[PDB]
Amino acid sequence: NLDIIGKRIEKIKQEHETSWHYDQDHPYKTWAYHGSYETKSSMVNGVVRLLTKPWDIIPMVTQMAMTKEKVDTRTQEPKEGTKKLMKITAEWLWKELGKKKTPRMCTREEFTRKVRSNAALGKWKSAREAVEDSGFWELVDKERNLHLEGKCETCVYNMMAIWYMWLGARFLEFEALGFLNEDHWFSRENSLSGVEGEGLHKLGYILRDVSKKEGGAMYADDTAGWDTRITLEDLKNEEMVTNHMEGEHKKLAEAIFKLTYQNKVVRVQRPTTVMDIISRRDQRGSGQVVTYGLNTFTNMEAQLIRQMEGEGVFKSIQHLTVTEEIAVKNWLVRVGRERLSRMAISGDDCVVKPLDDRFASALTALNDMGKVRKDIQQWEPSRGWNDWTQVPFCSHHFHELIMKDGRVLVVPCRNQDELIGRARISQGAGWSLRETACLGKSYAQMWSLMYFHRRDLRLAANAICSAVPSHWVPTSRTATHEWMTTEDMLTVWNRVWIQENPWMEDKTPVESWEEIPYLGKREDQWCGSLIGLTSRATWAKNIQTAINQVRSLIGNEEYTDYMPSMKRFRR
Ligand SMILES: CN(C[C@H]1CCOC1)c1ncncc1Cl
Ligand SMILES: [Zn+2]
Ligand SMILES: [Zn+2]
Repeated sequence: NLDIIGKRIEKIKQEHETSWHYDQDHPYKTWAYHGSYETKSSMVNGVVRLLTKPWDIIPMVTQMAMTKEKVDTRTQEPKEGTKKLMKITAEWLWKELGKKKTPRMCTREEFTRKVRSNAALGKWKSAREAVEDSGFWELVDKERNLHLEGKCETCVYNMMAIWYMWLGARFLEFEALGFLNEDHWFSRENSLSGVEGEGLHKLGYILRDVSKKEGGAMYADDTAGWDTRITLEDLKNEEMVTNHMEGEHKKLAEAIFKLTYQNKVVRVQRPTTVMDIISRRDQRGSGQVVTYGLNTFTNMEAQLIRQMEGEGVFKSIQHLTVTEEIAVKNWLVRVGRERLSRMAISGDDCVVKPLDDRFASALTALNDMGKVRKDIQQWEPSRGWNDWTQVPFCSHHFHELIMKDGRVLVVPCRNQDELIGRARISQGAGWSLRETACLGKSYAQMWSLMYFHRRDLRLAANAICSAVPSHWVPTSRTATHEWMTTEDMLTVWNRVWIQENPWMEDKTPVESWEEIPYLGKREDQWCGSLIGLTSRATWAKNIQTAINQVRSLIGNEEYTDYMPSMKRFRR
């Protein structure tokens, strides 16, 4: 414990020896308190807002732009029967994920490029500058050699609930564990339940394939605060990925797991403004990308065990008999792969089509692993879905949409207020008119690619692309983002929905936007369309005037009129 975290703790004190204090009114019960010292929002995208005027009076849109507790909780230790189930399943799952993959270290050369290309990776101002400074790498080397020693000095978390770390520590995590993401361990092809790198244009088709299997309802239970419910028992089954490694990699990964994952150290600001230094062994404390993969892994494990429980593979979680152990092992070997194919899992989010509806009341292992369901009483059976087009997954639902030529699109969808409200927000300071416009164009092209079937979004997308210089490149400060390009959007649509779509047998390209269908007028309204409203009609008829207002603000640039791509706006 204190041997592992002390050096980190001791070092911080020294740098604040003048302002150190062991305050006795510290709000922590579950976290460990060590000492303190002295220290001390969303903007609106005007391009998108000026081109979505009817939404200026919709509170669901406008409120999205205005504006820890659950981190201080503790999950009890699972029973010995649960721990056995988890260890057997995790051992078998790492082996399956490893069959066609080789663990390997990621490199400085890999890390530098990602940073020189902008990406989330929690002396030098920007991190781009540090990656160019040898001094930094001298620091990294120092820490690396310390990790090989089984010790840690500078790998400390900063709460705000995302925990940032110094770039060097992010590198050491990426060096040891980046392979999980960089080499697509949680791809569908590889992991069977996973959907990493799939894209929102494929999730619908994947849920439809799971629906084709014989079984009961589709279950999509959320977990209440998943990250907070990760047990030390979970952080150790995740560690068993090191079993598949060798050489320096195994030691570096064992150190990431041992030191920065199974014994965290965090500096939290408390206005009461001091910087508390607290610690704890459990919960999820890693980079957002390694968090995704280890969330997917532990979720896959939990859902296979809930499936085992519904099939009566084991009678009770209190203790596993020797014959039960063998029975669990034989199940995994005989049907594990089939059972993984019955699930779509994205980090803490899942959809399971079990063998039958006994799964709905198989709750003892799930509750005892601490994966308590959100908004339903602990022992109340899960509500299942009878139609794959109603199932929630990754903040979306999916429609089946028949083109005028008979070909079948499976399209992603969500409440339109949520889509418009997110596009009206830009996170960052010092944004020029030009980069605000290019962010608006990134939303517009995403809408043309993913949400073309929504009347308001195809119209607003065409208006924004008409209002922003044709050659300005779409930007995003931080899945498959095919909308991030200056290529013609009809050409990308044909590539994503027809040519590269493995569920479309006939590869006949689409020649214009009017060949591409919409949802039913009533379905469109149900998912939040303003069609029918006087406000939306004035907006559509006078769109050229809104486009011209934004063109006048940006100035005398080369624009294209994309409005005649629609039927109505043709002369
Ligand atoms: C006004 N209507 C039809 C009515 C009847 C049911 O929905 C509203 C439109 N329908 C489709 N696209 C654009 C428009 Cl505005
Ligand atoms: Zn360290
Ligand atoms: Zn919908």
